[PDB]
Amino acid sequence: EVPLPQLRAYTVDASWLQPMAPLQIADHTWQIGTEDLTALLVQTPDGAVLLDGGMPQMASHLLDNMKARGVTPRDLRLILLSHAHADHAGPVAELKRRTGAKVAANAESAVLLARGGSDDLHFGDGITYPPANADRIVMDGEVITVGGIVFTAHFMAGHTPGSTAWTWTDTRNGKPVRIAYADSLSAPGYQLQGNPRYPHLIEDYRRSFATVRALPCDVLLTPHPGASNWDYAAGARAGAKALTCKAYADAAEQKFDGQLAKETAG
Amino acid sequence: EVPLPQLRAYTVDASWLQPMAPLQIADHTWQIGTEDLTALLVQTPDGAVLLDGGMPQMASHLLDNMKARGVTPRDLRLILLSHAHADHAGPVAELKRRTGAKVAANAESAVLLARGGSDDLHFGDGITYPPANADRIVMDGEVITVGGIVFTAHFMAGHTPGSTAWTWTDTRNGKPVRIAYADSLSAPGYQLQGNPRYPHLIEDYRRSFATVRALPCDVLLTPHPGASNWDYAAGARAGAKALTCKAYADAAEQKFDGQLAKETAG
Amino acid sequence: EVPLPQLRAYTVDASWLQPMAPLQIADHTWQIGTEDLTALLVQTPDGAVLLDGGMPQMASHLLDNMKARGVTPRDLRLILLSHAHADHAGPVAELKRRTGAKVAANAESAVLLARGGSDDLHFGDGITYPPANADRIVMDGEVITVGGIVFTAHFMAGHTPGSTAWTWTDTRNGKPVRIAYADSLSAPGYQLQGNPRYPHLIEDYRRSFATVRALPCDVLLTPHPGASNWDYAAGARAGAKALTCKAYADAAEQKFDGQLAKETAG
Amino acid sequence: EVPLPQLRAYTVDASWLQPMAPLQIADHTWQIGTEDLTALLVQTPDGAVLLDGGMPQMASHLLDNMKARGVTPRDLRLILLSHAHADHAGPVAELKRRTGAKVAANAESAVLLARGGSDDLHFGDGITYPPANADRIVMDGEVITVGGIVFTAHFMAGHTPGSTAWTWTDTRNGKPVRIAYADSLSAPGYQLQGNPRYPHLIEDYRRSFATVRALPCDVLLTPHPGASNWDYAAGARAGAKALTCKAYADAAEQKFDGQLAKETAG
Ligand SMILES: C[C@@H]1[C@H]([C@H](C(=O)O)[C@@H](C)O)N=C(C(=O)O)[C@H]1SC1CN(C2=NCCS2)C1
Ligand SMILES: C[C@@H]1[C@H]([C@H](C(=O)O)[C@@H](C)O)N=C(C(=O)O)[C@H]1SC1CN(C2=NCCS2)C1
Ligand SMILES: C[C@@H]1[C@H]([C@H](C(=O)O)[C@@H](C)O)N=C(C(=O)O)[C@H]1SC1CN(C2=NCCS2)C1
Ligand SMILES: C[C@@H]1[C@H]([C@H](C(=O)O)[C@@H](C)O)N=C(C(=O)O)[C@H]1SC1CN(C2=NCCS2)C1
Ligand SMILES: [Zn+2]
Ligand SMILES: [Zn+2]
Ligand SMILES: [Zn+2]
Ligand SMILES: [Zn+2]
Ligand SMILES: [Zn+2]
Ligand SMILES: [Zn+2]
Ligand SMILES: [Zn+2]
Ligand SMILES: [Zn+2]
Repeated sequence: EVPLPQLRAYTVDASWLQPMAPLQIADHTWQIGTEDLTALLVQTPDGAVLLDGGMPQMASHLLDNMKARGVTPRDLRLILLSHAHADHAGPVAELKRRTGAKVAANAESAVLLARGGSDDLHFGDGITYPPANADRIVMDGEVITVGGIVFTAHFMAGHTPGSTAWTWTDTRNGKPVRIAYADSLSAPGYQLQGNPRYPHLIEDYRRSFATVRALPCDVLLTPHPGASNWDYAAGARAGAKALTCKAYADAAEQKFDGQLAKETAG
Repeated sequence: EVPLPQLRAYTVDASWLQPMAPLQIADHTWQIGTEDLTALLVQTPDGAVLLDGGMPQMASHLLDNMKARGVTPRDLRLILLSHAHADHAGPVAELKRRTGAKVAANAESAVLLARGGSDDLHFGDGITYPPANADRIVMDGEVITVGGIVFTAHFMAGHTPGSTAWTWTDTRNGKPVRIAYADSLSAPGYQLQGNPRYPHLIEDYRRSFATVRALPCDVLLTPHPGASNWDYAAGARAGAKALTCKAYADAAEQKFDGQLAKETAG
Repeated sequence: EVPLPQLRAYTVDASWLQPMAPLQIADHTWQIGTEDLTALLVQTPDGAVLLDGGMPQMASHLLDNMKARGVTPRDLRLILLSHAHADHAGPVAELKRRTGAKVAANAESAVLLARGGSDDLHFGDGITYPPANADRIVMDGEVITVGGIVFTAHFMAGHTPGSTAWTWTDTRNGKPVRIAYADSLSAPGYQLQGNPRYPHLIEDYRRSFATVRALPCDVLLTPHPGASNWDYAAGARAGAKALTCKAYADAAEQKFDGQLAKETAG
Repeated sequence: EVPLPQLRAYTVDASWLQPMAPLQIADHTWQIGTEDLTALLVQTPDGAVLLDGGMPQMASHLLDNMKARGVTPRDLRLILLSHAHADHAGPVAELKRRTGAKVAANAESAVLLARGGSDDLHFGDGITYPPANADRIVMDGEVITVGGIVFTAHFMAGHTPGSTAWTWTDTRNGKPVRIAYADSLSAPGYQLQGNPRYPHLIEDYRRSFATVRALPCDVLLTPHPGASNWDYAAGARAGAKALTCKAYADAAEQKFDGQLAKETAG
């Protein structure tokens, strides 16, 4: 006779958990996560910003890389998120306990973060992480300024209701670089059509493709580097093959249209 | 020499606080609030739904009117909201403590409700009420069903980010009546253009006028009855002069355009 | 070269997950959990109370057993907890989404429940579950009444800060039965002396042994049945060997004193 | 005919709202609130701590006084509280939005703070303020260290369940000064005996008198300065008449015994 199943751990490809040393993207912007998960540190004369943290077990590695960059825990002022799933917001709660960092996020992301990814529209309770509270709620198009770096929120609902692209301007070789950190546009295993928990899912994705296509975007980065053709392990060539925001949006839309057609058939 | 000012109470016109007996709108739908604030009770064989509660001091009156209708505290199953300002969601926290009711709301409304209306985009902390937590988060177009009455959420952001119209079909004289409880479309004292806390405010209002115009709408009701030309004190004629949803949206848009032109001049 | 470790699932002995049919304890009190985790249903003419839910994956089984007892989801009015660890409060969030149930708990338990067991004083983030909010905060000695069954909270901090014994009087063979659901008194792997996160841990445990010893206690039940010598699989003899509250407190204190002496040596 | 009453503002004696310039208590400790409400700034080489903020309208004044002391908003690292009523925790939410400050509090205080003082055990919803979330939960006797100043929490439940005395050691004229910031011990209009929302109220107060009596206490300060015979407007003599912790506890207990005897008679 038969017990209920044991809880299943959220396991991921090893490369998503492979620590790397900081990789510079522009004068004040560094990739400090793992080989296959983005976590961006932006260092300013007035403290540091982190965009995403990756998986829940990455907190100590992130703090190690911050220290290597000259950022102590007090100096971390702000955490921003692409979306509040466990592989991107995983260590946010712990980072808040261990640093000076406060979280800014939109209402949708704040609600999902506050329940630790539980009651997900598509995953249920299958992929959870430690819950965290947001200190500031942002609206679409709102700006946050740290040490003179101006971050702009661009809502791009679909992958989660609260999915956000964050843009800012850094410098490189003397010139401005408009960086776009665009969120995921995948729909992994999602019911797209007639989903009772997300009735306008398709319309939202279509609007989000258009938003991403139009972002100020000299350099695109994504939560999974492979989605934008980054290879964080390739050193001086890590970004050489990166997609434009236009190409990223177009590729995501073509994949999405294929998934819709497969869903209608299946 | 000069102390800081005393806190100012949120005071309103007396008619907003004038209790009235239940006024029937359709076979299962009643106005149970005050003369000038809507609070709608929908009674089903499987429990009751409340849409809005009015001001914070209205909890006991609402419970009195529910009892008069045959609804005990256990029978109240669900509270829905137009928007989470103090004159519409005021008594929600107390109603939850005193009844079986759970709250369903969108993420924006849930966040504002959870802070008791504090840190409002336009009012700051000037108009607060007891905070309450939402038990269910709804997405645009999602349905909630109680005792066979199907309520549909239609997001109409503007007055607050989380403003929602709720629609359902009741019956009257043997025939279906498509009831639309459309939220406020006012912008009282708001900075409309270039508002850093709400950069897309104007676009959202314009989309919301179009949403309201298109609602299924045999009978329109609004949080302030006068906004839809209801007179709750007029008895058998209370709804005689009510606007259509199309006329309500058109009047709100004309007022909004006037306010924009005045803001540009002022 | 070496990736960070994968997340580890919270796995438990199979018997903790082995469904059982409802086992009657007294006229209105039933064990409805698994062979080795207590979840008590108390059925009243005015709805049902659940004390604990067990592991997170037990929600559907609990609802199955409630249905077998004549308790539909609307009829479940109240969830009470021994303490907010994953093997006792695991399915509370899901039960709230799927039933009419509201949670009453003390402040300590509410705070831990709201973070899903994360940032535990002793376990860190190693044993988490879906977070849930409390609808009512109770103080020590406060009573909650459902359908004429009066439940009294007796704080017994130690195993967690918010650990609580719940007592009530049922009937059996015509006579009153004072039931005591006393919380765990274990300290599994805990640093007892000089713990910076719990400086008064030892004093709290000692006071809690005295509280448990003095409870009104014709029948003792515990979150792990074996702690009170219950065998839920033994049918008509399931409770035959149960400890008194006095014996349970004495055995817990002797174990605790042994652990203290081992900690001093180790 | 008769409308429901208007909401009543929480108004206080003018002296509670009378700004004062910073008054030094010891080498790193300053009173920066108003004439009749304590708000203590402790400045360290590693940032500043605030103990209490006073009334909700005091945020800007507090920030003015911090700036005068050389403390910018980024430098404020920690807010601690005596208890979470509106005249002591009033501006905490706003201070969090406007500074780097994180809140540490016990579970009881965190729960009350998170509901903005609503559903108070004795005041109901009559005295509310903007809700705020705690970033760290502290246990009795736990220490928090900022820039080498060690703050110790001493729970003294009664006035609120979460009432806390905070102690630390500063210096003055070359010598250590053990400062005790002991919470209120009043019971204003409280039902003391047989209170269903606080059954152990009397026992808690009695234990709290003993806690206060025993604190390390070269200098006592209290949330209302008059309770410890401080006169913040008396300049160089402001603290001359201050009570010892022993005298404060004794006076509070004598008042409490008188109130008990009056309650029995009334
Ligand atoms: C299932 C993935 C995971 C998931 C989530 O967050 O939804 C978490 C909960 O496991 N993250 C994803 C995302 O898009 O963020 C999805 S798609 C994945 C990334 N892929 C690539 N293929 C080639 C270049 S990268 C496929
Ligand atoms: C200032 C109003 C108030 C406010 C809010 O909620 O914003 C609360 C916080 O005081 N509620 C309003 C709403 O639109 O809901 C606004 S407009 C008011 C209703 N009016 C009518 N004129 C004629 C027919 S009704 C003017
Ligand atoms: C490690 C156990 C577990 C743990 C917790 O809640 O702390 C969760 C997080 O895995 N639950 C326990 C409790 O006391 O509740 C502890 S002790 C366990 C019960 N035991 C018995 N031995 C014989 C008769 S029963 C040993
Ligand atoms: C009613 C007071 C107020 C109240 C609270 O916090 O309970 C808030 C909500 O208005 N604060 C108090 C406290 O003890 O903190 C109580 S007693 C007050 C202070 N008194 C003195 N008399 C002489 C020297 S000071 C009488
Ligand atoms: Zn995702
Ligand atoms: Zn992902
Ligand atoms: Zn409003
Ligand atoms: Zn209004
Ligand atoms: Zn436990
Ligand atoms: Zn256990
Ligand atoms: Zn007080
Ligand atoms: Zn006070």
